[PDB]
Amino acid sequence: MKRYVVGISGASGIVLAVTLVSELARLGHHIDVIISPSAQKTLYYELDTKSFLSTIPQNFHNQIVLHHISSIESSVSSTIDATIIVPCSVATVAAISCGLADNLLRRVADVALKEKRPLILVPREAPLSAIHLENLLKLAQNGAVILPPMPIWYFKPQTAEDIANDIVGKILAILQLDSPLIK
Amino acid sequence: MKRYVVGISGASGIVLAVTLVSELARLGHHIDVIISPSAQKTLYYELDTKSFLSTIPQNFHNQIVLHHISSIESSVSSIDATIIVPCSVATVAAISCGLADNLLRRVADVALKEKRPLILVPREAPLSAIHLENLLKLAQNGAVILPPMPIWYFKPQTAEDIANDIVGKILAILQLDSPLIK
Amino acid sequence: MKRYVVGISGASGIVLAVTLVSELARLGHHIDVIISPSAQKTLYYELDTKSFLSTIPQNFHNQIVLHHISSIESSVSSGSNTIDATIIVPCSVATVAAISCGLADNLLRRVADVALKEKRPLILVPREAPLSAIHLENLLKLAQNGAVILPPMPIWYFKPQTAEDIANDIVGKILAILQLDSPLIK
Amino acid sequence: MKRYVVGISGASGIVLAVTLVSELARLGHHIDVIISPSAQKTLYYELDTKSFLSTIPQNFHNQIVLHHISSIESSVSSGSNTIDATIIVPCSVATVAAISCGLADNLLRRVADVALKEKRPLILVPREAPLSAIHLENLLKLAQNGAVILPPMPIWYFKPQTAEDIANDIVGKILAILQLDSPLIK
Amino acid sequence: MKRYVVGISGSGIVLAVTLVSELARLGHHIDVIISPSAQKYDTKSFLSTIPQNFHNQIVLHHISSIIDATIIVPCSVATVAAISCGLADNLLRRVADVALKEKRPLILVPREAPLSAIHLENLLKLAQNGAVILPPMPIWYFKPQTAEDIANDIVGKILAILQLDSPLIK
Amino acid sequence: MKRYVVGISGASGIVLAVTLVSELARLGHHIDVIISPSAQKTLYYELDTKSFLSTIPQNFHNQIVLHHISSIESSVSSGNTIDATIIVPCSVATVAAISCGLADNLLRRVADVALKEKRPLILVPREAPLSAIHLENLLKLAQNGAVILPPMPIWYFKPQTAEDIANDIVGKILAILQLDSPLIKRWEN
Amino acid sequence: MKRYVVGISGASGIVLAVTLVSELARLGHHIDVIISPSAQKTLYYELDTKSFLSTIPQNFHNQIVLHHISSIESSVSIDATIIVPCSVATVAAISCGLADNLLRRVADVALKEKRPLILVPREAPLSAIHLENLLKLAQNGAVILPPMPIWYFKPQTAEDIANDIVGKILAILQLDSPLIKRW
Amino acid sequence: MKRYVVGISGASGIVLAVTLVSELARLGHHIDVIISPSAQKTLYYELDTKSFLSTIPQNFHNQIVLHHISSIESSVSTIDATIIVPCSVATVAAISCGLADNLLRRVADVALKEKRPLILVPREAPLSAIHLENLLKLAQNGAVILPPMPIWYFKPQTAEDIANDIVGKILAILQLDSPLIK
Amino acid sequence: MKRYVVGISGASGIVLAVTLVSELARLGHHIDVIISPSAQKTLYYELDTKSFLSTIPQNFHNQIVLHHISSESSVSTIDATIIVPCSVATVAAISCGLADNLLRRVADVALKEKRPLILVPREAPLSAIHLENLLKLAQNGAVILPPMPIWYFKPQTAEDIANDIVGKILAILQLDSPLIKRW
Ligand SMILES: Cc1cc2nc3c(=O)[nH]c(=O)nc-3n(C[C@H](O)[C@H](O)[C@H](O)COP(=O)(O)O)c2cc1C
Ligand SMILES: Cc1cc2nc3c(=O)[nH]c(=O)nc-3n(C[C@H](O)[C@H](O)[C@H](O)COP(=O)(O)O)c2cc1C
Ligand SMILES: Cc1cc2nc3c(=O)[nH]c(=O)nc-3n(C[C@H](O)[C@H](O)[C@H](O)COP(=O)(O)O)c2cc1C
Ligand SMILES: Cc1cc2nc3c(=O)[nH]c(=O)nc-3n(C[C@H](O)[C@H](O)[C@H](O)COP(=O)(O)O)c2cc1C
Ligand SMILES: Cc1cc2nc3c(=O)[nH]c(=O)nc-3n(C[C@H](O)[C@H](O)[C@H](O)COP(=O)(O)O)c2cc1C
Ligand SMILES: Cc1cc2nc3c(=O)[nH]c(=O)nc-3n(C[C@H](O)[C@H](O)[C@H](O)COP(=O)(O)O)c2cc1C
Ligand SMILES: Cc1cc2nc3c(=O)[nH]c(=O)nc-3n(C[C@H](O)[C@H](O)[C@H](O)COP(=O)(O)O)c2cc1C
Ligand SMILES: Cc1cc2nc3c(=O)[nH]c(=O)nc-3n(C[C@H](O)[C@H](O)[C@H](O)COP(=O)(O)O)c2cc1C
Ligand SMILES: Cc1cc2nc3c(=O)[nH]c(=O)nc-3n(C[C@H](O)[C@H](O)[C@H](O)COP(=O)(O)O)c2cc1C
Repeated sequence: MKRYVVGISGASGIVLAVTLVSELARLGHHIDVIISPSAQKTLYYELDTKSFLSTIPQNFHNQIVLHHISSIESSVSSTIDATIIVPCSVATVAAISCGLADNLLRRVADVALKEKRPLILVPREAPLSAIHLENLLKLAQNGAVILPPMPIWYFKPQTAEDIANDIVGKILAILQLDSPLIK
Repeated sequence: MKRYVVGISGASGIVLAVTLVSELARLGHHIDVIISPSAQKTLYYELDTKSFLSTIPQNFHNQIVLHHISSIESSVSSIDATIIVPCSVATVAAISCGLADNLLRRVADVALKEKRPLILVPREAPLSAIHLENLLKLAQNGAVILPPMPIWYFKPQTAEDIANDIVGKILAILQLDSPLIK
Repeated sequence: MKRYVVGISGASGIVLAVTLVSELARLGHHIDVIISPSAQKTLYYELDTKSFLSTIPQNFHNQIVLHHISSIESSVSSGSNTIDATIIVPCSVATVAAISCGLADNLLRRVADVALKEKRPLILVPREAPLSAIHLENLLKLAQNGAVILPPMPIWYFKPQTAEDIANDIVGKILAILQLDSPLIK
Repeated sequence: MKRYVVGISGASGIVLAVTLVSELARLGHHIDVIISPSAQKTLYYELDTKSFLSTIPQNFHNQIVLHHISSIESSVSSGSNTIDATIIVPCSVATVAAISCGLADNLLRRVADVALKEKRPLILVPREAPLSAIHLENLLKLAQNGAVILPPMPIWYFKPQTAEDIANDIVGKILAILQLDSPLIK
Repeated sequence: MKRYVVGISGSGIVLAVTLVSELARLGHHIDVIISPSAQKYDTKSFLSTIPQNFHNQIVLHHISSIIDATIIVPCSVATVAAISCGLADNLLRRVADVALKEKRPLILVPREAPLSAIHLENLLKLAQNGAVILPPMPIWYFKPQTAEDIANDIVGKILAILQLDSPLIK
Repeated sequence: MKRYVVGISGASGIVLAVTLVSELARLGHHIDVIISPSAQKTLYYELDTKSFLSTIPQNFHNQIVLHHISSIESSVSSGNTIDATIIVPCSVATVAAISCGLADNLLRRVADVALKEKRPLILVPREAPLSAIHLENLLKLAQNGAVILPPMPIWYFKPQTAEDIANDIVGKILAILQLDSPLIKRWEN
Repeated sequence: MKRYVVGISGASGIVLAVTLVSELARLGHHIDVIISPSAQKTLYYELDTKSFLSTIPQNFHNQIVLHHISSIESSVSIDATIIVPCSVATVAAISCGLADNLLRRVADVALKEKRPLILVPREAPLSAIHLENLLKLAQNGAVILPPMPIWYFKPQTAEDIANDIVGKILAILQLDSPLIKRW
Repeated sequence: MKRYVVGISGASGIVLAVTLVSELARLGHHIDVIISPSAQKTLYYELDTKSFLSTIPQNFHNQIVLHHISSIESSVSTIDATIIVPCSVATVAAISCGLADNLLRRVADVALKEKRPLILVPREAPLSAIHLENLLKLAQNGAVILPPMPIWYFKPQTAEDIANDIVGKILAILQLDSPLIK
Repeated sequence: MKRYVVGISGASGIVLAVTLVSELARLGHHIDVIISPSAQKTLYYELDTKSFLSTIPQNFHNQIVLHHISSESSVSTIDATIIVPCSVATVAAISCGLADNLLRRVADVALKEKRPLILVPREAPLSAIHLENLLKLAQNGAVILPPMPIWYFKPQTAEDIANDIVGKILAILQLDSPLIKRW
């Protein structure tokens, strides 16, 4: 029974976080989830709800703890098998690359780097400027896994859901879990 | 009319290049297409065809010119925009180094040399420090770094919807009106 | 049974590849071997043969798969497929250069680039002398990206007698890094 | 007798390599020549032959050995065989890039990398215009590693009249770098 | 009628003469700035090299006197050095600096060989700040016959970057 | 007669220093030799003697001067005209010291002197694997003009014995010194 | 049983090395200990003894091997290497690769073999020169663990502060120990 | 009365250290002196003595305290300035690296750490790129880099005139008034 | 007969240039001498004369050619170039590539052709800006040779110190001269 921290930042593609958290729980693990106010908006615009938990089957709720973005005092903010920021806005990328650990989402990423525990970042921004590429580079040189949501067309997806599933499968493979989402 | 150069490199997502060349042809423009041998393989694994032109409406073919990857002597290697789509990280690395030793890499080098639009659509994951360093260098030298990332706020339903919206973003950066843009 | 990728680049010392692949098979493992055209020439000039398989005892051949240098579509070329460690032995400065730049445009360079981006073990056995500033910068950059830089340095405190002893003990160090127990290790 | 290696890469100005090799042979020296496939095409479009030897007096052919571009096993591929200087002329930016990376995966690139590692003279005659930041960075790195960067720029204070005058003066400056006495120097 | 600045830095003044007069033949205005180093003859005045009917279109400036594009041709390494440092302390240098400061075209035609690491670093820095680095490379696949052919094709390369049309462009 | 400095640093392969010094003296040259305390240990472990001079034919001793590692006042610690300086073998620690300019014993000083006078310095560094820290020091030294010559065996010369491999490595050193020695071999076809 | 190397360099806080070794031995492990000459001075000024082993319960002495600092040829020269306390001079040497005594050598071997290396550097203020060396060592895999007091554990005594600092070392070694405390 | 630290490193020019310490004591100041083993050798070769105090008038000895090089414990390890003179490139290298593993290197490190004056009088010729980088690094961290350059515009006649005016330059940097400054 | 360029920049120590030129001429060599306007005044202050040639023996004048700092000249192949003394302004100009007078050009030509360039900079203290310029020139092949007295030769007179410094220059020139003494 592994323990994961999933930080959800306000970039497009919150379905990726929904799918990842569902599958992590369906495989029996524990997830601490931190939703930023911008991801809260993205949740409404992209998935038509204001409750992240309503997107997750109810029997898995005892495996998910929501933490408020301001709780830098929380016990995730100080053991954890991996931390995943998905989706990850370039503003959150910039903060983590600076060390600017002044909310809980940014703190859990800094803690993963400080303890050399896995930190997977799923940035979504296009086009990518030189400023953002330099922050991404700096994070990769400090051991962050940089995993943009790149569709895998040789699995010949038919639906949008297929494309999301295969992207989450790649996150799970980086996490070294066996999931049927991995092709 | 406008003239475009589309280099197709051996990353996943050839459907993106099909869609782009198809729409550019449909708008009345000319496209010089350069297909790498790796892209020729990906064309088979992803679109179950060994002929690139068999995926474009036959009426458009008089607007498309296929160039062999080794024709470094070619006329395009001396104009409106150059698009490498999809773009492997090996081809990213070659362009970032200036290693213009085939026709695809040379048309990219020429765009950077002349300050003409170069759009790269790199696809790889994860992206290591080596590839990010190459990406950064190209962005600093004026290349538009446009990874094919799905636009979920358009609420796509099909895989084809996702490819169409990605290509719409390329068309928008080329500042062309197109139904593929939202 | 573990799975290993062995890239054979055209530097001097192909005997190192031969004895490494042979020992990996003898311990029961599976080896995917990628031979560059230059290493194919070095095999001839150094081992007087044109067939790499001809240097491996025959019962081991079922555990070895040869892959063409151009087969970038190979299943070993995907990160999805789990490899225990990738060894480029011997490794030319040309291939060091390509890997350090990200120039993953043949299968040998690609399997090395795949191990880097997946943070799986990549052992390079570079052989060149002298080492120029340009080579040392490429090696430095690969070490900073997690590759193990293992030049084939003779181990003289094992008091070798024959040229084969020097080679065996170099391969013993590769096997030590791989976390394997082997009679080649001292 | 001194021994030179001349690498001919696919940039414009193949006449410079003809003139240099002819003069080096006239002066009695030995020249190993490596013509890339792109330079073969430039030879036809600029000098209307497909045979580099045809542009040199036949009485000098005994001082010249042509090597295929893929022949990285050639004697001039090793640092053990002493070369007095290596000249890449003309030099495309693709080849500058390869040499600046250490990408020694053909004989022309290998020849240049061997000069840098042995610290023997390497003269590059790069031709491209304009020069982008990417290309200038490669040139810079090569100059910092000891390469002589000699772009083929006309020497107008000699008041050339003909195109051949300009080519001859430029080759004169290479020979001056080689510290060779020659009537093409002024 | 466009307005071009041609700065003549201290070998290869034939390139500047060829550019200025072709710009003039195309109906444009040229502000020429000649360094003392470039004034150092086989002719006394630079205006004597341009056809006289073009003279109303050309204005000479003293280099010690405190716009579509700026071309420095030929361009010495000291002038490259000064511009790359921001050392805008004569008229030639500060008109180059103005073009870099306003993101206007600056075409540099350096004629030094060999190029040492110090000069390459200055060129690189200028390229990274948007200057066009255009060394005078003969084009050869045009099969030039005279020295005059080679000069004209080099100037045609300048005009092409200026996005002008001219029979010098081949 | 040329004049050489051989520094013997405490890494594996002291047979390389024995072979080089012997061949330099056979050619008729003079060698100032400096042996670190670590190399003295390695001499014992690898060659089973505590006397470096016992490994060299006695008729050559008149061409060889041993210097104590702490004699920074020695004649060879001053930029006296030396034709080449070789540290063989060369530990990564000594590489580190030289690359920092930490010229606080005679072996490191002799290397610093070669660098400041732009006279040849050959380093025969031996260590495996090489970390990023060591690669960076090696890089720095190469950019400052040191020849970085790790003792890579030369298998295209089809060696049969350990001695063959050592001899060919020393032959590569002699080829960089631009000396004409039978230990040097050259590539063929 | 695991095997540890504890290098003791001449910085203030030698109590930290006493505590770490005692507890590692109490858990059943083997410790090779290297004391620099300056740490022997520090041991005298701070703990009033010239015998490191006089500070360790005698039943643990069979698990401890003391090495001389000049024994560069030692068999040590496996599970983790801790330099505690670590002087800035030792930080400087290790960051340079100046592996010219046994203490500097075992740290360099840890970095070369990519085994754990924990440095407990003690110096204040930290100049730019020392920060640069610390940065380099962190970028090459070393764990940089300055002996920062953990005040939210509300210590009463100086011993409390030393125990919690060692407990953090133990946590990084992924050992379980009654010195460790959870926030 | 002010307090100075004078480290004597093993480069040529130990007369400068003798002249400096003796003049600081003549002004009534206190000097802690640290002599490296190498400087002990150069004392012998350059000044025909094996006792540093023998070069100083005996009446000033009560203001001078000698410290062993290995004595990294010491109250010197409140100080008005620290002067390493002469300073070998090896000592420059150690200080630039933070290799504070003897008392001379340590007092220099302490001055840098506390932002107190550190004057280095390095003596070596030529200065290689390695030495210049270390010098640069030290200047960037606030050390004063004072190579012992003869002041010819004072028209010296003797070797002692040259050494005196060099020390006068140190004294000036120390903000002291002395007849050694012209 | 070798051919030297000696550039005389405006800094203290022109006696070094005087005794270098006369020793080069005494050995039978040819010297092109370039004297800056600032060096001419230092010549009168330090040597009590307006005429550089009045400090050189008249038998040597036929081996010396004086060039004006403002001149197109032919020194724009040489066995070596020495800038002695070398002011910080001259060092800065050469390190920037600012080759806009004959003295700067001759130094630039030496670097471009990879021929010996010896700089004798005389500034104390050396600021970070000046050390950076010096560093850049040493990396580009220039020999940085400050006039450092050689006290282990136990000089007695000011001229002794000056002659031994020029001896070091002559050693770097690989000239066998009786001004050179050896350790
Ligand atoms: C629907 C929606 C989608 C967004 N998508 C992205 C995106 O894909 N990439 C990005 O950089 N910002 C995106 N943004 C803007 C980010 O929310 C913005 O940078 C924000 O301040 C980041 O906040 P956070 O990272 O703390 O959650 C999006 C905003 C909205 C409302
Ligand atoms: C089916 C298939 C999919 C591939 N997808 C990618 C990819 O997404 N990204 C990548 O960098 N390489 C990918 N490759 C490998 C590249 O094609 C390979 O590195 C090649 O040498 C690049 O050459 P090119 O860029 O000239 O086409 C793929 C290969 C195959 C066969
Ligand atoms: C017999 C032989 C030995 C060689 N040894 C080396 C070597 O030790 N190091 C090296 O960098 N190149 C060596 N080469 C040259 C390389 O083969 C050449 O750089 C080649 O292009 C590298 O290709 P690869 O890395 O793709 O195999 C050798 C070539 C031959 C024929
Ligand atoms: C006629 C002709 C002239 C060329 N001139 C140049 C040139 O001047 N500079 C350049 O970078 N490439 C030039 N190229 C293209 C290069 O050949 C191309 O970059 C090639 O891949 C370089 O390969 P190579 O240097 O190994 O021959 C030219 C090509 C042709 C057909
Ligand atoms: C005949 C002659 C030709 C010259 N050619 C060049 C040249 O080709 N490249 C260069 O950098 N300097 C050349 N110079 C010297 C430059 O003019 C020198 O760098 C000058 O000081 C720069 O001043 P300016 O750029 O302000 O004109 C030449 C000088 C003369 C007399
Ligand atoms: C038998 C033996 C072999 C050694 N081999 C090496 C070696 O190959 N590489 C290395 O870096 N250190 C090696 N060492 C350790 C070094 O000698 C150690 O770092 C030493 O302090 C270097 O000192 P020196 O260079 O001043 O002689 C070896 C030690 C011994 C006892
Ligand atoms: C007479 C004599 C003069 C020396 N002069 C210098 C010198 O001028 N510069 C230098 O860097 N080293 C010089 N050295 C050698 C240094 O003492 C040597 O590098 C030493 O290891 C540095 O130790 P230290 O600076 O800690 O005293 C000299 C040695 C002697 C015997
Ligand atoms: C009682 C005492 C306490 C010390 N504390 C420190 C310290 O906290 N930090 C430090 O960098 N040096 C400290 N030192 C000085 C170091 O021991 C000195 O820098 C030495 O050169 C480092 O030696 P090492 O190789 O054992 O690390 C202390 C010395 C003494 C005597
Ligand atoms: C009497 C006198 C002595 C000078 N001494 C020096 C000196 O020792 N070092 C220095 O950098 N500048 C010195 N200068 C000032 C420089 O000459 C000044 O920077 C000058 O403008 C540089 O020009 P030049 O070196 O090309 O002649 C001195 C000036 C004068 C009047």
